[PDB]
Amino acid sequence: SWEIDPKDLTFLKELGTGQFGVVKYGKWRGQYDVAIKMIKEGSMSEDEFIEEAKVMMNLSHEKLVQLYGVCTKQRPIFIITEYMANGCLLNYLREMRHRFQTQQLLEMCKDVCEAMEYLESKQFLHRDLAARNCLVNDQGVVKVSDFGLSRYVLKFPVRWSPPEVLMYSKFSSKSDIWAFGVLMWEIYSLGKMPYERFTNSETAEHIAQGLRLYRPHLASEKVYTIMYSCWHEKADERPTFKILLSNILDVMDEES
Ligand SMILES: CCC(=O)N1CCC[C@@H](Oc2nc(-c3cnn(C)c3)cn3nccc23)CC1
Repeated sequence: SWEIDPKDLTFLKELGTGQFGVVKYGKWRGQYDVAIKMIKEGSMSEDEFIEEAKVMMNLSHEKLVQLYGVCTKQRPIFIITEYMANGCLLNYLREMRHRFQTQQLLEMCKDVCEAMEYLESKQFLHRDLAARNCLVNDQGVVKVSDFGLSRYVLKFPVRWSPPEVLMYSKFSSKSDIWAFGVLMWEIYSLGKMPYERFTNSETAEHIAQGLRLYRPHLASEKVYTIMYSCWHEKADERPTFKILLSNILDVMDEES
Protein backbone atom coordinates (compact mmCIF):
# COMPACT_ATOMS: atom_id res chain seq x y z
CA SER A 1 0.00 0.00 0.00
CA TRP A 2 3.03 2.22 0.55
CA GLU A 3 4.71 1.22 -2.74
CA ILE A 4 4.31 3.19 -5.98
CA ASP A 5 5.36 1.58 -9.25
CA PRO A 6 8.09 3.78 -10.79
CA LYS A 7 6.75 2.84 -14.24
CA ASP A 8 3.75 5.06 -13.40
CA LEU A 9 6.03 8.12 -13.03
CA THR A 10 6.86 10.61 -15.78
CA PHE A 11 9.73 12.96 -14.92
CA LEU A 12 9.07 16.42 -16.38
CA LYS A 13 11.09 19.18 -14.67
CA GLU A 14 13.99 19.43 -12.24
CA LEU A 15 12.92 21.60 -9.31
CA GLY A 16 16.31 21.73 -7.59
CA THR A 17 18.43 19.86 -5.08
CA GLY A 18 17.57 19.76 -1.40
CA GLN A 19 18.92 18.34 1.85
CA PHE A 20 18.24 14.76 0.72
CA GLY A 21 18.85 14.91 -3.04
CA VAL A 22 17.48 16.19 -6.32
CA VAL A 23 13.73 16.87 -6.46
CA LYS A 24 11.72 16.69 -9.68
CA TYR A 25 8.21 17.54 -10.78
CA GLY A 26 6.26 14.92 -12.63
CA LYS A 27 3.01 13.13 -13.38
CA TRP A 28 1.62 9.95 -11.85
CA ARG A 29 -0.23 7.91 -14.52
CA GLY A 30 0.10 10.83 -16.96
CA GLN A 31 -2.46 12.81 -14.97
CA TYR A 32 -1.65 13.83 -11.39
CA ASP A 33 1.06 16.30 -10.39
CA VAL A 34 3.62 14.89 -7.95
CA ALA A 35 7.01 15.79 -6.54
CA ILE A 36 9.62 13.03 -6.83
CA LYS A 37 12.40 13.04 -4.25
CA MET A 38 15.34 11.00 -5.58
CA ILE A 39 17.26 9.82 -2.52
CA LYS A 40 20.96 9.77 -3.40
CA GLU A 41 22.50 6.36 -2.87
CA GLY A 42 24.25 5.80 0.46
CA SER A 43 22.68 8.88 2.05
CA MET A 44 19.74 7.35 3.93
CA SER A 45 19.00 4.54 6.35
CA GLU A 46 16.65 3.06 3.77
CA ASP A 47 15.37 -0.02 5.61
CA GLU A 48 14.45 2.15 8.61
CA PHE A 49 12.81 4.74 6.39
CA ILE A 50 10.59 2.24 4.55
CA GLU A 51 9.17 1.00 7.85
CA GLU A 52 8.50 4.55 9.04
CA ALA A 53 7.03 5.54 5.67
CA LYS A 54 4.07 3.27 6.45
CA VAL A 55 3.50 5.33 9.60
CA MET A 56 3.95 8.64 7.76
CA MET A 57 1.34 7.72 5.14
CA ASN A 58 -1.36 7.42 7.81
CA LEU A 59 -0.69 11.04 8.84
CA SER A 60 -3.28 12.99 6.86
CA HIS A 61 -3.78 16.69 7.45
CA GLU A 62 -4.60 19.51 5.06
CA LYS A 63 -1.50 21.44 6.21
CA LEU A 64 0.92 18.48 6.04
CA VAL A 65 2.63 17.82 2.71
CA GLN A 66 1.09 14.47 1.82
CA LEU A 67 3.25 11.38 1.28
CA TYR A 68 1.83 9.52 -1.73
CA GLY A 69 4.20 6.54 -1.48
CA VAL A 70 7.70 5.29 -2.12
CA CYS A 71 9.61 3.32 -4.77
CA THR A 72 12.13 0.99 -3.13
CA LYS A 73 12.50 -2.03 -5.45
CA GLN A 74 15.41 -0.22 -7.15
CA ARG A 75 18.14 2.35 -6.50
CA PRO A 76 18.12 5.24 -6.05
CA ILE A 77 14.80 5.00 -4.19
CA PHE A 78 12.11 7.66 -4.70
CA ILE A 79 9.83 9.49 -2.28
CA ILE A 80 6.64 10.66 -4.02
CA THR A 81 4.75 13.58 -2.48
CA GLU A 82 2.18 16.28 -3.04
CA TYR A 83 3.42 18.92 -5.48
CA MET A 84 3.59 22.45 -4.00
CA ALA A 85 3.53 24.90 -6.88
CA ASN A 86 5.22 27.88 -5.17
CA GLY A 87 8.20 25.98 -3.76
CA CYS A 88 9.77 26.22 -0.35
CA LEU A 89 8.64 28.85 2.13
CA LEU A 90 12.17 30.17 2.75
CA ASN A 91 12.55 31.22 -0.89
CA TYR A 92 8.94 32.47 -1.07
CA LEU A 93 9.47 34.86 1.87
CA ARG A 94 12.62 36.19 0.21
CA GLU A 95 10.76 37.25 -2.96
CA MET A 96 10.14 40.87 -2.04
CA ARG A 97 7.73 41.27 -4.98
CA HIS A 98 4.97 39.62 -2.94
CA ARG A 99 4.72 42.70 -0.67
CA PHE A 100 3.07 40.61 2.02
CA GLN A 101 0.59 42.13 4.40
CA THR A 102 1.09 41.01 7.98
CA GLN A 103 -2.26 39.18 7.91
CA GLN A 104 -0.71 36.97 5.20
CA LEU A 105 2.36 36.35 7.35
CA LEU A 106 0.16 35.46 10.31
CA GLU A 107 -1.83 33.05 8.11
CA MET A 108 1.45 31.36 7.17
CA CYS A 109 2.16 30.90 10.89
CA LYS A 110 -1.33 29.54 11.46
CA ASP A 111 -0.97 27.04 8.58
CA VAL A 112 2.21 25.62 10.10
CA CYS A 113 0.75 25.67 13.64
CA GLU A 114 -2.25 23.60 12.52
CA ALA A 115 0.02 20.96 10.98
CA MET A 116 2.19 20.95 14.09
CA GLU A 117 -0.81 20.69 16.43
CA TYR A 118 -1.85 17.66 14.38
CA LEU A 119 1.59 16.03 14.70
CA GLU A 120 1.56 16.84 18.43
CA SER A 121 -1.77 15.06 18.85
CA LYS A 122 -0.18 12.05 17.12
CA GLN A 123 2.94 12.25 19.36
CA PHE A 124 5.04 12.63 16.20
CA LEU A 125 7.99 15.02 16.37
CA HIS A 126 9.14 16.94 13.34
CA ARG A 127 12.74 17.34 14.67
CA ASP A 128 13.81 19.82 11.96
CA LEU A 129 11.07 22.43 11.63
CA ALA A 130 12.26 25.50 9.72
CA ALA A 131 11.17 27.59 6.77
CA ARG A 132 13.44 25.55 4.45
CA ASN A 133 11.21 22.53 5.30
CA CYS A 134 7.87 24.24 4.61
CA LEU A 135 6.30 24.45 1.15
CA VAL A 136 3.73 26.70 -0.50
CA ASN A 137 1.01 25.52 -2.88
CA ASP A 138 -0.69 27.41 -5.72
CA GLN A 139 -3.29 28.97 -3.38
CA GLY A 140 -0.57 30.33 -1.06
CA VAL A 141 -1.21 27.70 1.61
CA VAL A 142 1.85 26.69 3.65
CA LYS A 143 2.35 23.06 4.60
CA VAL A 144 4.96 21.30 6.73
CA SER A 145 7.32 18.98 4.80
CA ASP A 146 9.76 16.16 5.55
CA PHE A 147 8.61 15.69 9.13
CA GLY A 148 10.84 13.18 10.94
CA LEU A 149 13.06 12.58 7.89
CA SER A 150 16.29 13.69 9.61
CA ARG A 151 16.22 10.43 11.64
CA TYR A 152 17.37 8.52 8.54
CA VAL A 153 20.14 10.78 7.22
CA LEU A 154 23.44 8.95 7.45
CA LYS A 155 24.99 20.78 9.42
CA PHE A 156 22.75 20.37 12.55
CA PRO A 157 20.01 23.06 12.91
CA VAL A 158 21.71 24.95 15.77
CA ARG A 159 19.75 28.12 15.05
CA TRP A 160 16.42 26.26 15.51
CA SER A 161 17.47 24.34 18.67
CA PRO A 162 16.64 25.10 22.35
CA PRO A 163 19.37 25.06 25.04
CA GLU A 164 18.53 21.54 26.22
CA VAL A 165 19.15 20.28 22.69
CA LEU A 166 22.43 22.19 22.28
CA MET A 167 23.62 21.10 25.73
CA TYR A 168 22.21 17.60 26.28
CA SER A 169 20.57 16.37 23.01
CA LYS A 170 17.20 16.45 24.81
CA PHE A 171 14.50 16.23 22.13
CA SER A 172 10.80 16.58 22.92
CA SER A 173 7.63 18.29 21.77
CA LYS A 174 9.17 21.41 23.32
CA SER A 175 12.17 21.43 20.97
CA ASP A 176 9.64 21.50 18.13
CA ILE A 177 7.92 24.40 19.97
CA TRP A 178 11.19 26.32 20.14
CA ALA A 179 11.86 25.67 16.46
CA PHE A 180 8.36 26.91 15.66
CA GLY A 181 9.11 30.21 17.37
CA VAL A 182 12.21 30.58 15.21
CA LEU A 183 10.03 29.77 12.17
CA MET A 184 7.66 32.61 13.12
CA TRP A 185 10.76 34.83 13.21
CA GLU A 186 11.85 33.65 9.74
CA ILE A 187 8.38 34.48 8.42
CA TYR A 188 8.18 37.98 9.94
CA SER A 189 11.79 38.75 8.96
CA LEU A 190 10.88 37.86 5.34
CA GLY A 191 13.36 34.98 5.38
CA LYS A 192 16.44 36.34 7.09
CA MET A 193 18.76 33.75 8.59
CA PRO A 194 18.16 33.64 12.38
CA TYR A 195 21.15 35.17 14.21
CA GLU A 196 22.29 36.49 10.84
CA ARG A 197 25.58 38.01 12.08
CA PHE A 198 26.65 34.98 14.19
CA THR A 199 28.08 31.58 13.37
CA ASN A 200 26.39 28.46 14.73
CA SER A 201 28.98 28.31 17.51
CA GLU A 202 28.39 31.93 18.53
CA THR A 203 24.62 31.35 18.42
CA ALA A 204 24.91 28.46 20.88
CA GLU A 205 27.12 30.52 23.22
CA HIS A 206 24.76 33.50 23.05
CA ILE A 207 21.66 31.33 23.51
CA ALA A 208 23.32 30.08 26.71
CA GLN A 209 23.90 33.66 27.89
CA GLY A 210 20.16 34.34 27.52
CA LEU A 211 20.21 36.23 24.22
CA ARG A 212 17.05 35.91 22.11
CA LEU A 213 16.08 36.84 18.55
CA TYR A 214 14.96 40.46 18.37
CA ARG A 215 11.46 41.47 17.32
CA PRO A 216 11.22 41.73 13.52
CA HIS A 217 9.77 45.14 12.80
CA LEU A 218 6.84 43.56 10.92
CA ALA A 219 5.71 41.60 13.98
CA SER A 220 3.31 43.45 16.26
CA GLU A 221 3.84 43.34 20.02
CA LYS A 222 1.33 40.49 20.40
CA VAL A 223 2.98 38.52 17.59
CA TYR A 224 6.41 38.88 19.21
CA THR A 225 4.89 37.69 22.50
CA ILE A 226 3.77 34.50 20.71
CA MET A 227 7.15 33.69 19.17
CA TYR A 228 8.96 34.70 22.37
CA SER A 229 6.88 32.28 24.46
CA CYS A 230 8.38 29.46 22.37
CA TRP A 231 11.85 30.36 23.69
CA HIS A 232 11.38 30.08 27.47
CA GLU A 233 14.53 28.71 29.08
CA LYS A 234 12.65 25.88 30.82
CA ALA A 235 11.02 23.60 28.25
CA ASP A 236 8.05 22.90 30.55
CA GLU A 237 7.19 26.64 30.50
CA ARG A 238 6.82 26.66 26.68
CA PRO A 239 3.25 26.34 25.35
CA THR A 240 1.83 23.49 23.34
CA PHE A 241 0.90 23.83 19.68
CA LYS A 242 -2.77 23.78 20.70
CA ILE A 243 -2.09 26.86 22.85
CA LEU A 244 -0.07 28.60 20.13
CA LEU A 245 -2.93 28.08 17.67
CA SER A 246 -5.41 29.68 20.08
CA ASN A 247 -2.99 32.59 20.52
CA ILE A 248 -2.48 32.98 16.76
CA LEU A 249 -6.24 32.94 16.18
CA ASP A 250 -6.67 35.60 18.90
CA VAL A 251 -4.20 37.97 17.24
CA MET A 252 -5.67 37.29 13.80
CA ASP A 253 -9.01 38.49 15.13
CA GLU A 254 -7.53 41.58 16.76
CA GLU A 255 -5.48 42.61 13.70
CA SER A 256 -8.13 41.78 11.08
C1 LIG B 1 13.77 25.49 0.47
C2 LIG B 1 14.32 24.22 -0.10
C3 LIG B 1 14.53 24.29 -1.59
O1 LIG B 1 14.70 25.37 -2.16
N1 LIG B 1 14.57 23.13 -2.26
C4 LIG B 1 14.99 23.07 -3.67
C5 LIG B 1 13.83 22.81 -4.63
C6 LIG B 1 12.98 21.61 -4.25
C7 LIG B 1 12.10 21.80 -3.03
O2 LIG B 1 10.98 20.89 -3.15
C8 LIG B 1 9.94 21.29 -3.89
N2 LIG B 1 10.02 22.35 -4.71
C9 LIG B 1 8.96 22.74 -5.44
C10 LIG B 1 9.16 23.89 -6.31
C11 LIG B 1 10.36 24.58 -6.56
N3 LIG B 1 10.19 25.59 -7.41
N4 LIG B 1 8.86 25.55 -7.72
C12 LIG B 1 8.29 26.54 -8.65
C13 LIG B 1 8.21 24.56 -7.08
C14 LIG B 1 7.74 22.08 -5.36
N5 LIG B 1 7.64 21.01 -4.52
N6 LIG B 1 6.54 20.24 -4.28
C15 LIG B 1 6.93 19.33 -3.40
C16 LIG B 1 8.27 19.50 -3.06
C17 LIG B 1 8.73 20.58 -3.78
C18 LIG B 1 12.75 21.51 -1.70
C19 LIG B 1 14.23 21.85 -1.63
